Amino acid sequence: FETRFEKMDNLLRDPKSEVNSDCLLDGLDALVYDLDFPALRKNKNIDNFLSRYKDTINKIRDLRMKAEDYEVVKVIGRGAFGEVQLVRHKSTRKVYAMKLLSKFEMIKRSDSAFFWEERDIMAFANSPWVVQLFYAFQDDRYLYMVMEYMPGGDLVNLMSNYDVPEKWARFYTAEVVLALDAIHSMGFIHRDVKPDNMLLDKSGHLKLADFGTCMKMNKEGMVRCDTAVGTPDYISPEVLKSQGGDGYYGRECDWWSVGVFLYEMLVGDTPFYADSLVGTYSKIMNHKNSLTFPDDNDISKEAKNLICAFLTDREVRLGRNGVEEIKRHLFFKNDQWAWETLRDTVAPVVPDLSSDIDTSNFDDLEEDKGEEETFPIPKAFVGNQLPFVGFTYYS
Amino acid sequence: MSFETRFEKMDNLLRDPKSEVNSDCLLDGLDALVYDLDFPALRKNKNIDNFLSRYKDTINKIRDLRMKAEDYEVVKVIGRGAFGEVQLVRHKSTRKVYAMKLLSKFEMIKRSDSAFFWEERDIMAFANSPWVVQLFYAFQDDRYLYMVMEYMPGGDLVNLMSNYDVPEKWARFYTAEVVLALDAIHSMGFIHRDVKPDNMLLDKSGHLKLADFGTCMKMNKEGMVTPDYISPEVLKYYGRECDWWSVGVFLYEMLVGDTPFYADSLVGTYSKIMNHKNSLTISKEAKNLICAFLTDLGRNGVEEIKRHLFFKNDQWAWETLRDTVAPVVPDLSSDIDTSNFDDFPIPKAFVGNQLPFVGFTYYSN
Ligand SMILES: CN(C)[C@H]1CCc2nc(NC(=O)c3cccc([C@H]4CCCN4C(=O)Nc4cccc(C#N)c4)c3)sc2C1
Ligand SMILES: CN(C)[C@H]1CCc2nc(NC(=O)c3cccc([C@H]4CCCN4C(=O)Nc4cccc(C#N)c4)c3)sc2C1
Repeated sequence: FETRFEKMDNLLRDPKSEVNSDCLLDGLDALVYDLDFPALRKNKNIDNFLSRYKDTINKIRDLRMKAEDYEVVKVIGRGAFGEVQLVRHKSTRKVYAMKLLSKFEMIKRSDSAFFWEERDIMAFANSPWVVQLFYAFQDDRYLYMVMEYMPGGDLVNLMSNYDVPEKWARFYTAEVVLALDAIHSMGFIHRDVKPDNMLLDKSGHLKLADFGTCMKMNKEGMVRCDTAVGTPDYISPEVLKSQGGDGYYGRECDWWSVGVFLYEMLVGDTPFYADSLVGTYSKIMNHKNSLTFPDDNDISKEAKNLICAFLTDREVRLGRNGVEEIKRHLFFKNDQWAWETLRDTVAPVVPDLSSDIDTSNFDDLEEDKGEEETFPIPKAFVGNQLPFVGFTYYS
Repeated sequence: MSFETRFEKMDNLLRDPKSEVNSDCLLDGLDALVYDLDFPALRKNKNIDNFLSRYKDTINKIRDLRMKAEDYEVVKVIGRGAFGEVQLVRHKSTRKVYAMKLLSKFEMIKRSDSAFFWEERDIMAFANSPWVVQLFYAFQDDRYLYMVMEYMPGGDLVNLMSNYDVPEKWARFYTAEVVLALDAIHSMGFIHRDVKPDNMLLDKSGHLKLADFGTCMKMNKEGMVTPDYISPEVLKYYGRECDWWSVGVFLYEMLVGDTPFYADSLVGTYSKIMNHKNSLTISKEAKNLICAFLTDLGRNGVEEIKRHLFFKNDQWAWETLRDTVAPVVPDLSSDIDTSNFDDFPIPKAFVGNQLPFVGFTYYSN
């Protein structure tokens, strides 16, 4: 009684806990979803449980956060397992960006663990470099992530809408460096650094948005991965080389992607662009001969040096000896801003916003996903809702 | 509905001890899920393996933290029922003395009885009456259901009737205490259906308290719902009047020594109850009350029972009856005195044997 009890109360209250109040309700909720089928109901035990808990769980479902509580303005983005839509909470009238993740497409493949790091990072980062997660909830079909809306859009949109000069390229590269260092200080390697993940707020300042590929570093700041992760153009040779045996890499791989970002910002095209996706693979592996710069150059000596310093073999890459090695590069030596007060200074592009639901910085995309597949009626207990138990979070 | 009213209502649902979805009941679900899924055949499923790898360790941590059978030192077995036993226990940490009731989950699953304990749990835990044996803690493991209740050192009325030739002065007291005790159960919206001296327990003071509530049933619309105390209407819909029949059966056995329908053959008893007009064979008002309950009294209310000439006495009053001196006050030497007490298969697929027990865990305060 005195020896142990105090610890149990903390485990139920703690937001970082795996067995807190909201996570335990997820278990009861998942159990009802996975058992309520005629074939399964034949079992006296399964029928005994559902007859006692179906009515109260339906009462729970109505009380706790649901997709119905949010009014969808428009679809602003789309990923592999879902879509990002601009939403307004019906009661509070607060504007958010809601990320949906298809439980079907997640179960169909095997990806049912990637969201845990993303959820943890966004919800407990408390950094102006990470897109904040206010609420996380779920139903039988999706995983919902209620995050802060970034009205300035992504860097892909900025690079297509503007001929980015070196003064702007210096700002956005430095912001990415400080943003990645915040992720590194949290003990993570991003593994998917690209302009699609770099989002801008109402002020026009950078924030990292997707953390699905994030992996916790060991005591040596290293990681072991048998399967390569990222995007064909921004992938580093060491991560691209991943296979069962030699898949050993640290935080240096994220700095490669920074150089890939800087090249695309100043040139207009990705450094290892090929018309065939296999052609890109060979170009990255042969960076010693593939990395060229167009004959016409308005871009500085120090810009090409930082690009080439990042775009080298893992061992000779810049940033191997910490972030201070990057911060001290001649390319970042300017007069307009300082490393410690960079986010406090005026951004190059400040979004001209008319309303709280302004989507000018987001390109229109096909709203209809057709007809999404739903799990077939099981003949026995499969428990498709089990890998999602504990996802619900509140702030 | 809505915000923050829906959040407020949710917070109450998690804190409320009477709630089916409170903190302690939700942990039972997660705990049952681990017990029912952790098997090699079931672990083959990627989803079942994903859940177990993520929650097995923390659930083991919770099992150690939460109340368990190991926390109690068993003094001796004081009783035994169909699906378990009642044992006198001492909590290892607090050193507090209780009476612990065990209920075999295997025996409960083997038959079909997996709902009878819910009424008993609800009554004992939320009665807050000096007529009901209080339930302090309710917990469970993969094998049993545990009920940590208050110890009744005076024993049962069966032991009293065998150890004493109960006079009318004593019979008047114990019958009246049963009446007030049953009225408390009725006011809670429950029908006992098995009122017998085996269920009537006495405290350190020597005052009555109802104990076994396995046979209880919650009232429907307004007030509608093993041997020998059974009424003809139950034996073959009825109200609270069936419990009053058993009161008369108790009073007859207290004064005569034998039950009014006692038969050498158990089938003979069944026929005797149905023919109570001819089967029913030392005071005038005592016999008048036995015949009053043994009909087809208590039809309207409890006041008609209270106003009977048999209850008219000089020694006690209905409102202060439990405050007066009891006829038999137990002579107790220690806090663990027992003088008044006479001495599963590995599934090939998801069966979920722990599911009918989810929500049983309770902690008062
Ligand atoms: C292979 N395995 C191991 C896994 C590796 C990690 C991973 N991540 C996935 N992720 C997705 O399925 C997904 C769904 C919707 C949107 C987005 C992004 C990509 C397009 C925009 N976006 C995004 O998150 N935007 C966002 C985020 C935050 C705020 C705002 C705003 N305003 C916008 C991603 S699927 C998957 C498989
Ligand atoms: C057929 N169906 C529908 C169900 C009808 C209701 C029912 N009840 C059962 N009940 C049991 O299995 C059981 C287990 C242990 C003890 C006791 C009692 C019977 C002997 C004493 N006792 C008891 O509860 N004593 C008690 C209680 C409280 C405090 C103290 C003390 N001190 C002592 C009963 S099995 C069952 C089947």
